[PDB]
Amino acid sequence: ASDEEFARPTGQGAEIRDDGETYTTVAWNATKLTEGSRVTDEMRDQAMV
Amino acid sequence: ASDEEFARPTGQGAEIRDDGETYTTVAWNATKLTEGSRVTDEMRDQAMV
Ligand SMILES: [Mg+2]
Ligand SMILES: [Mg+2]
Ligand SMILES: [Mg+2]
Repeated sequence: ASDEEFARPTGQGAEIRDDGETYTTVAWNATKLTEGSRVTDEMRDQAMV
Repeated sequence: ASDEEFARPTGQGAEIRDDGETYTTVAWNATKLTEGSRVTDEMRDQAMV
């Protein structure tokens, strides 16, 4: 969203004027982070941990 | 079928190699064994047996 502004000093019976929210955007591009580990079956079985 | 073999001493994490059951045949080829005998009608009549 656009930064906040201030409402306007207005006469009685006078038109309420427009200062609408103007918009922009920021892009995301999510990078894949990966880590693996390999263990032998013998190691997986024998570990105390 | 092929003969039994001995399983292979292997490292950990190493590929288990293929030595699958292997097959052959022995082909039979049945050979016609034949035997003939001929006798005349006079021989057949005159013989005691
Ligand atoms: Mg007007
Ligand atoms: Mg403005
Ligand atoms: Mg073999």
